[PDB]
Amino acid sequence: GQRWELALGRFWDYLRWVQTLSEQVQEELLSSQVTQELRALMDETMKELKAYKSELEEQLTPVAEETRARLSKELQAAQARLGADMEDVRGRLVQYRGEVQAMLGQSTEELRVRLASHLRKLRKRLLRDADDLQKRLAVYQAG
Repeated sequence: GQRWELALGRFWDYLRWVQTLSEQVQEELLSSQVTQELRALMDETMKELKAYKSELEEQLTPVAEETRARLSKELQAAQARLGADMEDVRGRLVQYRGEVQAMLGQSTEELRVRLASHLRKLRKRLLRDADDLQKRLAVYQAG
């Protein structure tokens, strides 16, 4: 795919691993390596998305006036939603790290069940927003 799509793919591959919540994952969650890596992957995705939009604007089918401006604002909101979704994933993992750090040596199993259910829902949101964003970019040129 496009560069931003590959960047998002690396975010997906890393989050899929995190969602396994193995002991290897736990180690990287509690050390904050997971949230630092997700931040890096998110920032690269957004950077590539912004640059891709800028390059698409070099080959536009001249459409009307109002249509171009409206479509560019719709695309900017779709990008913003993608970024906020990725930040919501990272923030939920930050919350989990703080909860584990408060609970001495006690069992995290219930925390992990709850985290997994919530991550499944955050992924569903990120994924529908990404598919929507791809569709808007795909029609953006011809307008």
